[PDB]
Amino acid sequence: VDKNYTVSAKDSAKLIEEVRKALEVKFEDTKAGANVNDRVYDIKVDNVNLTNATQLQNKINSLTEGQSLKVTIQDKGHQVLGGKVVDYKIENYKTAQEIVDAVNAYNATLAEDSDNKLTATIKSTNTVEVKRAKDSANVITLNVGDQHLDFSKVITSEEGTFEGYEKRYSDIDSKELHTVTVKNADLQDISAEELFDGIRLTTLGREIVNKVKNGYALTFENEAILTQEQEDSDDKDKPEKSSFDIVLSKANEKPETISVSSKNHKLVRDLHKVLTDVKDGKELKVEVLSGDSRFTTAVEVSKERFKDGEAEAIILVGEDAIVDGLASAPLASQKNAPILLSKKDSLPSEIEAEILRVLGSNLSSKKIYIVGGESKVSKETEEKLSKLGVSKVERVSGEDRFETSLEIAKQLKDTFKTAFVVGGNGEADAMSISARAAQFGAPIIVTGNELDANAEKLLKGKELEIVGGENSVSKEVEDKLVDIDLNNKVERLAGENRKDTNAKVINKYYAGATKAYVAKDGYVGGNGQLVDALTAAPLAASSKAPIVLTTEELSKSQEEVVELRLKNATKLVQIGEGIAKNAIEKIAEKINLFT
Ligand SMILES: [Cl-]
Repeated sequence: VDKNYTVSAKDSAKLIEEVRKALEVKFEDTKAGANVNDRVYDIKVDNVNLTNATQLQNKINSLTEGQSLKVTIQDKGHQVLGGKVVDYKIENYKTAQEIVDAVNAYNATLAEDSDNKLTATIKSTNTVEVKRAKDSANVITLNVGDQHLDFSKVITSEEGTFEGYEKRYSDIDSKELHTVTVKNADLQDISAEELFDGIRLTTLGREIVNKVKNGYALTFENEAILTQEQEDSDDKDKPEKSSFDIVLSKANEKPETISVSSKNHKLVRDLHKVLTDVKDGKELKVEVLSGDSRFTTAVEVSKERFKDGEAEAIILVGEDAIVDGLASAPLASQKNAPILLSKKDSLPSEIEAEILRVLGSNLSSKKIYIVGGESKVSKETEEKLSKLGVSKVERVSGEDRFETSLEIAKQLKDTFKTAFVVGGNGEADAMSISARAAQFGAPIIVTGNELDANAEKLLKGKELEIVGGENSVSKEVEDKLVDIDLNNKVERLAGENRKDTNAKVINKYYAGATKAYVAKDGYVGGNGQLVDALTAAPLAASSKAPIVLTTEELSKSQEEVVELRLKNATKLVQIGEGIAKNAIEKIAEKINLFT
């Protein structure tokens, strides 16, 4: 057992019996100065000699939150010779000249002057003769490989009276001081990847961000991160892992320390940069707002948009109601309400819980709008909601989507100068204009093959824009729009596919934006995956920022517009999960987001 580490007080059982056993090792025979039965391990607690394992145990238990102590164990040098642990080792002369060297020390370093002075002569490569300088008697021949002798210990055995010399057993030097730090705290040893993938924090990564906002100060320790130059100059003799300790603390609370490392030095340097931002409270360059489902992602957008009790209303749509939802963006932005989601036959607890949080104590003066028919949100969920006590659960709906959009449209203030027209089958093209519309009170009118009379009545006199190709919004509807348009002109934003449409909306409206949001485009798992995009559009509207729609890599058309329009973006916010890291990297690269 040989190493210096840290354990928590709670999991220190193993160290304590480790010490109990080591305290039993004693010297059975000593020749270099120790005492028989002396312990062979020198063990201390904050440099105080350990009386027994139970005092270790009591010191560890008396540690309050955050406090730590160190145990030092050091072998004083021992070995087993013939079944007995000893403090000594037998050393032998290794060359002829070692022998004469010893004689020289005894003569000058010990004796001095002359009387007991000895003399040695090398006689061959591995024998030296030793005798006295005066009488030249008491002659011995030492060979290389013979045990060291003490010339101060003459063996005058009185069987008459003769000479002789005794041996020098030597000390086994102390080995090395190992330290175990014991902390009353929660400790973790994890790879850096578990917390951060290269550009985004992971869900485990955001738990730390959440603890800081919860009064935990973030502090760093044992920082052993190498600069690109220490990695550039492959001078050898360098570690294969970067590391550091993250410490979270709060008053009356038990701290927590998380040790991270990786074979990826850039990952670690990068992660340490994001955590400095989290500790400094400085807005990150890449933030993910998401949960394990469309319902928990919708709550995370709501937490970003509203502090407790700050929402004036609730917009509730069916979980799969993409058209009612994307059309609901200027409505959620206008009524300062989150777009939350319901099952048709129930309200998940996560959403009910976010309703309470954002309406707060004055819910009595606020409203809950349910968009869509009972085919999206049943009559029964509507009555469970009437049990709350909000000013009013008002349903905004019609016989179909076309009709529902005009109803949403009517809940907006008529003081708007812009309106958008999209097809009942164009949700993947349409979603691209939700933030812009939410950002300007512009309704989003959804139409079938021919424009309804009420639709024409709401847009007659205002400036209109079409989003979708002629197969979504017929060229006939277009002709009727140019007719009711103010300047007798209606532009159409329409790419070959939904990523080209998203690129045209971004090219047209977002020059100068200081943020970019990104969400799945519906190409993995179908159009229902556009729900993330629709819960975030009022959020992107509040930031005057666009939503890039992508699941895998950007199209070239998107890559080019981002490069022209979003050079001022100083933040990339990802909504939801399942977006390739490469598209986020591509986006970061084009807008020059880093360093
Ligand atoms: Cl994040």
